[PDB]
Amino acid sequence: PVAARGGELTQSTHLTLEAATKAARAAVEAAEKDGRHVSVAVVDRNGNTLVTLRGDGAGPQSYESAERKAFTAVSWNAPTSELAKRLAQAPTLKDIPGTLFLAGGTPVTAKGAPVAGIGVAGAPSGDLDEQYARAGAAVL
Amino acid sequence: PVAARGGELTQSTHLTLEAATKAARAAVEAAEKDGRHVSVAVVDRNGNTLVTLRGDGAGPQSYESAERKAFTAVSWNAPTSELAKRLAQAPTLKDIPGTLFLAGGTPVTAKGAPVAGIGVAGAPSGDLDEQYARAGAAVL
Amino acid sequence: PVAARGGELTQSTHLTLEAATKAARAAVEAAEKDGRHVSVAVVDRNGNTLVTLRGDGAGPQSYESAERKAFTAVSWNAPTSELAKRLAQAPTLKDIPGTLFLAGGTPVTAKGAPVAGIGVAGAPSGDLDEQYARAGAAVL
Amino acid sequence: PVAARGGELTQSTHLTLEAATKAARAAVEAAEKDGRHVSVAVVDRNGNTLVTLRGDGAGPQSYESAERKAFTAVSWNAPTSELAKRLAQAPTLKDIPGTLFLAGGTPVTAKGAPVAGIGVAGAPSGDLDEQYARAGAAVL
Amino acid sequence: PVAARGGELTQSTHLTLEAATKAARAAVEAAEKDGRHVSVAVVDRNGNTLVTLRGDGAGPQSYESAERKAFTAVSWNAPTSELAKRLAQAPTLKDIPGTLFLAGGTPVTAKGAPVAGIGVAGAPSGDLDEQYARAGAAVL
Amino acid sequence: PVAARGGELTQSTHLTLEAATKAARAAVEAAEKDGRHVSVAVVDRNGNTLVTLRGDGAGPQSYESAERKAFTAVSWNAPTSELAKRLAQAPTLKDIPGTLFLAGGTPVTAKGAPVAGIGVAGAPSGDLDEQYARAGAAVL
Amino acid sequence: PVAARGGELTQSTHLTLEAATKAARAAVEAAEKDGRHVSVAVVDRNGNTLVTLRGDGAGPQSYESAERKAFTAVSWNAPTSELAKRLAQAPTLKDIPGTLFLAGGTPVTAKGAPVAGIGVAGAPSGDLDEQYARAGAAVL
Amino acid sequence: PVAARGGELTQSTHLTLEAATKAARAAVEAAEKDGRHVSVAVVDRNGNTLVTLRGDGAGPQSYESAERKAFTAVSWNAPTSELAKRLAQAPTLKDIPGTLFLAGGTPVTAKGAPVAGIGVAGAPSGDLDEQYARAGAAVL
Ligand SMILES: [Fe+3]
Ligand SMILES: [Fe+3]
Ligand SMILES: [Fe+3]
Ligand SMILES: [Fe+3]
Ligand SMILES: [Fe+3]
Ligand SMILES: [Fe+3]
Ligand SMILES: [Fe+3]
Ligand SMILES: [Fe+3]
Ligand SMILES: [Fe+3]
Ligand SMILES: [Fe+3]
Repeated sequence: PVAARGGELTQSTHLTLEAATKAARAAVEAAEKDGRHVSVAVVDRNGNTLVTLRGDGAGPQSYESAERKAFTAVSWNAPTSELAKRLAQAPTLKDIPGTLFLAGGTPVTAKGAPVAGIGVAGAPSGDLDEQYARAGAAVL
Repeated sequence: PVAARGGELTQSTHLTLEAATKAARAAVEAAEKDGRHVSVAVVDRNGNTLVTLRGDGAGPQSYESAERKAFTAVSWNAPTSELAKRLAQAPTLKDIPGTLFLAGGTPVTAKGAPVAGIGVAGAPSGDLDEQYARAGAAVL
Repeated sequence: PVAARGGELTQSTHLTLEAATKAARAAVEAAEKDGRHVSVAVVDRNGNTLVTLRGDGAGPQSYESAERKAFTAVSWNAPTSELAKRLAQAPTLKDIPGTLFLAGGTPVTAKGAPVAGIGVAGAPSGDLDEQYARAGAAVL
Repeated sequence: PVAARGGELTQSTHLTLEAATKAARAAVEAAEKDGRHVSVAVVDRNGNTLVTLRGDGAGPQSYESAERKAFTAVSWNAPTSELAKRLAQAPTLKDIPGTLFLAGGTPVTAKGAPVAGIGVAGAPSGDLDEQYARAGAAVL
Repeated sequence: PVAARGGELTQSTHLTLEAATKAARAAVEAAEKDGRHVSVAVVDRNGNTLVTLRGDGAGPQSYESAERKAFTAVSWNAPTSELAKRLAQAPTLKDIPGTLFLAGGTPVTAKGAPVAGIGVAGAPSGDLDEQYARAGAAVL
Repeated sequence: PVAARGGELTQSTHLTLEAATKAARAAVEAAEKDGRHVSVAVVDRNGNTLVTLRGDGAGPQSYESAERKAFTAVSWNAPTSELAKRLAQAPTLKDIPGTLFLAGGTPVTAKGAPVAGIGVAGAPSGDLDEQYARAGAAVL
Repeated sequence: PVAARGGELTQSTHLTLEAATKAARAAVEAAEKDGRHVSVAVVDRNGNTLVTLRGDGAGPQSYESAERKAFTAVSWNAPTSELAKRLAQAPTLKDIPGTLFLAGGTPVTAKGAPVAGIGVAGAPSGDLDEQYARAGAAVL
Repeated sequence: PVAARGGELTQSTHLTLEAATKAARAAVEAAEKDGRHVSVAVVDRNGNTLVTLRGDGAGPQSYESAERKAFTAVSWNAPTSELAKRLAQAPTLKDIPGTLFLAGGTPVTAKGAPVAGIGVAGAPSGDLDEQYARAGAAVL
């Protein structure tokens, strides 16, 4: 390996696995408290899934749904509930690969920049999903 | 967005787009000097493609080949020529998704840790591909 | 293998292959009685296909259509005819991977919880598809 | 929904999300103690991923590698280190979709039957990966 | 091999390769006469592509577009121009895998039953595409 | 629709859904008699899956394995146990998409020509899988 | 190899890698001047990606978005901002594989015929993306 | 559209659709003369399929097999029978995406450079497949 240096290098910021896990677990716990069955994903700004947790009894569609919501939230640094509303004036946003413009994903930032998204799916409504996503973010 | 802080955060190091582009271009130029027609990819340690360049006249198999070689080199922090030899004692390494254990990818490090791979494909041999990959890394 | 125990374990409920097959066959028979040509799928709540049957003369689009309808019905524990109507107020539900919000899938429960979906496709209308799906469920 | 009953129903056994998470976390912790950077997956016998955790600094190939190892271990109820050796007399086992016959996955049972696999990838050898997988299973 | 017999067997009807080729070529020729650049596909009722022809200068999106139109036409035994209009009252028809509800595919029958679809893409409008598809069918 | 006629048409022969189902069920029953847990697929010579049945307790890898074995057997009109042995002198046969050169698939013919393959997976050996596949074919 | 000749041959025109790279780099530079973080792709009329550049800090959805926009622009020889408006009277255009009908892709021609598309994604609006795409084309 | 000029442009050479079709048809005819049932593909050096023809009675694996052989032959400008032999000293060549290192593909050149590959599959041996591929090339 050549070693790069130095004006050739840049840094990015991430949740640690420990922090992403804590947040994911908090979202599951919040759903469980309410008798809901959800899957939860935490996705890095660099578009990698860091944590997934499939709740007991969660619907089989919820796992990928949670992942895509998280990816979508971190991509636009916005809750997916709000992003869904953007489809009114830009309906083809939802044609972008890997996205899901449906309430339940919320971003997490560091220094004003998005670093992760937390996505939840499996509750009876996207708005409830997003409540639990926010509960996961809240522990950070 | 919740803002994370701070023991909850970690940093990683990357080539800038400028540096990845310079390296990719150098690999193409080295092949072109020799009358070779190659594709070149630079892939981050976080497994994202940063740059691709498809050489004039490069075979159609070369584009994905270059990408996979780069990914493989950065995953193991080793030239793919050497990694290919590991298949003698661990033949199922090559079953790992997204990999290509074939000469032509080389890693680039920062602070001793892998940060990118440069992959080249399209020359008459993997060893020549890897020569041009090293020529790209050499400018960093 | 470590053996897990015991507060660490939970149970889920499923149709037996025998029951899923009986239901699938009944849906085909109901379509055949009417001179219709359908494919039928039974999909578990855990999102696995348990049975598929491709009717003689069924259109080539019907096989995957039936599978996706079944998956969709068991995911929301609701007939897909009704789920399709939810798209009026949540249009991006249909962006969830693996789903098909089109009449012809119906859920089957045990103890109040969804355990399988039966999906039918290939009839001249989704409503007819769903008639045959219900005929399959009816034998359980 | 028709409600099924009763000779038409069967039960299966699973790790709870709580147990799968505890095991995954233990595998990560064991790797971290040794200064290793791994991804960990827990996959149910019904072939669904229940938990994934991407270690800080883990190679980008490790995430899918861990998932596939877990799936492979639970499919044959055997450590993937041993399964790899079966390729000597059945070399096309590795052509089965979704599999990875490479040390690092280990099964977990309940009542003598496989219920989950734990897969680890990212250490310098499959044998080390499998050490950490066993450390995760050990807490169950 | 066991040999099946006989109440266990059924027959289906197909275009010969010779006939499918003649039709595809006629569609290309009709487009070429008009200075249009199209791709053409003939897809069997059993959902297999029998012939593809990529016109000189045809857009890169046209090849798969033609295939999907042909598949869609033979699946519903109707021109895709008409099928597109069905989306007004069944908008999720277009979520069925492998389909394209866009003018340019037309069915071919034998004994009243659909046996193939011919699909064309690459002209300035779907209606023109479908003109050339009909020109291909017309030689049968 | 243009109607084709007549030197433009050819016929092919198939198992009826009824026959394919009978055979699949017989293979499952033979495995169940022995306390084995298998998936079974019947695939037409035209490469379409006609029937799948997932046995109670069958490993999650078995479903696709059974499908691919059936496809492979009907493609070469030979048991996959024998086809696997061909890899000695043509090792890249197994690189052909959709194939699985592993004991457990067996062909069924009509008029000397292959019309279907029956594939079984999930038993402790491919040879046992193929025993149950033959038991399914035997009822035809 | 047989050598073809000569009425059997035709020529097509392309951007050189050098030109495609210059254009891609100009689009990135234009975004960077404005403090925007984008990915840029140049896609040939024959539907191959020639260059990709992932901007520092660009969202993870931007890379594929840029590629698809470029492909879409070169397929119809029109800016994707305008193509998006065509969805009003042909809504299923967007069902064509590989496309993205969202502002940010612009075509480049030679002799009146499209030879490449330049696509940009990652800015706060498609219209801004398309500004930077035009800035890349402008250097040619 | 910006119009590019001129040191920014390069040309490539291709078979016309007419020539590719003539060659494909000749390969089918040669197989048919011998009572063989094959699929045939012609793939451009730029990696696009130009023509496919599925022979009456051809195995379902033959269609993709023919396509991949053609792609492989044009990528290395060599018959796939010879390329297969290269696997002895570079066994991971076959891990390159989209390839099939199995006799039956042959290249076609213009001005010494590869412009297309013709691939055939479905005969009882790769060597016979390649005979028919050569018969198709021979008419050019
Ligand atoms: Fe509730
Ligand atoms: Fe040379
Ligand atoms: Fe091998
Ligand atoms: Fe009818
Ligand atoms: Fe829509
Ligand atoms: Fe170490
Ligand atoms: Fe025109
Ligand atoms: Fe046993
Ligand atoms: Fe801004
Ligand atoms: Fe013969």
